[PDB]
Amino acid sequence: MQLFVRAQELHTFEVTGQETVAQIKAHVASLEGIAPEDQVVLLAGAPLEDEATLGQCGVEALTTLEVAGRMLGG
Repeated sequence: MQLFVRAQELHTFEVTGQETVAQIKAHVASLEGIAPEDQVVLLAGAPLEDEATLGQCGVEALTTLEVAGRMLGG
């Protein structure tokens, strides 16, 4: 299950399907050296919930999710 995640740099990710949005954040956060707390994932613009999986979001492969800075934490 290979899909694209558009950060400041475009990256590609092979995901488990039961991959959470928090895991998507963690993957791209490790690449960019940033915090998964300092970002949110948008399915074609739609704000995906951290604890929800890609299956629960209803997103498949060959899709482009985008990372925006709308978060920090507390």
